[PDB]
Amino acid sequence: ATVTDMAGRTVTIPAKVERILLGEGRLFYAVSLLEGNKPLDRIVGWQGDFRKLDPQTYAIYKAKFPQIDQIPLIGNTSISPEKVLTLNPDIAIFGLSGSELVKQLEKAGVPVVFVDFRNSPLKNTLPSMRLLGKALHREQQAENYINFYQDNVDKVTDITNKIPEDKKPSVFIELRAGACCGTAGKGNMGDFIDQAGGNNIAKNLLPGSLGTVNLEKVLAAKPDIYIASGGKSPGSDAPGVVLGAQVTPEQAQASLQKILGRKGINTLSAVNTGHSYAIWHNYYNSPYNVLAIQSFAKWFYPEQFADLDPKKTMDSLYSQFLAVEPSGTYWIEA
Ligand SMILES: [Cl-]
Ligand code: NA
Repeated sequence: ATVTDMAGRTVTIPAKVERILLGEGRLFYAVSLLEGNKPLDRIVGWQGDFRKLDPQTYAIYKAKFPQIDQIPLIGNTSISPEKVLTLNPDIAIFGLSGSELVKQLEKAGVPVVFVDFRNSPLKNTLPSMRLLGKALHREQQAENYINFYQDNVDKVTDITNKIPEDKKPSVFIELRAGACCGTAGKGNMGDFIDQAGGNNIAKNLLPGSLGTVNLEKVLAAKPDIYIASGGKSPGSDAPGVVLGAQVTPEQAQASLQKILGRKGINTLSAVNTGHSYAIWHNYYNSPYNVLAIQSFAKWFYPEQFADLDPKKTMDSLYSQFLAVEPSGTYWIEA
């Protein structure tokens, strides 16, 4: 009847939950692990980020669940309402930031539950999933995913927790690489570099999980490994790495060569020797991020993780927890 969410708030959990509001649409990723073969049946409204900013994954779901388009889009605009109480929701899910709708929902006695996959994903990913298991009456499903997640993160931290600091390769990840050089320090994808045995150039070169750092000159740190994140669609014309549910290995590869073609970056040692990589950006706010930890690791220590196939982890994730087929490309090499 009560949970403590990742904001420390105490929240009563109604006995019946069938109408879920998503205050950030891409919280569908977390919900989708709990919902089995009926991923949309309980979403009565979401903020539009998932439909508009991950159109590739959305389209995969549309092809199988056409009713996805009628799920109302919460916003002020394109958006379909912004007075959610008329959806009579049982519960609402938000991510921690790093607001007004939340206070209004409290007044009406709607339980608002805060999760977090973005600020401190190492600390918060599994507590957020167990929290959602409790608040949405999917405890066994949450625990199932937690064991799958823990077992697949163990496959990595079993090896990289015993690696000396001098052997750790230096790593710079460029977030949203196309706008230079925004990154993550103590947190967000920094956690994934930490878990995967790497040394993040910006690990304390900024006091926070997300931020932007000085341009590519500070990449005279000669990182052993280069990593760019993006989730643009093919033919987008808008600059950025091209990854997602509808991207081919070749289409991903052509976008990475071009991002590695920019000035300065094409002088880095990791670029001209084949140590450059691209990762799906939505791993930065999603409990699927285990796939990015495993991808980082296999890149950082190839010989030591040569038995570890992240595509096989992903196939097993979809097989066990999701209603759609794995498609597209979410990481790529150079
Ligand atoms: Cl974003
Ligand atoms: Na999905």
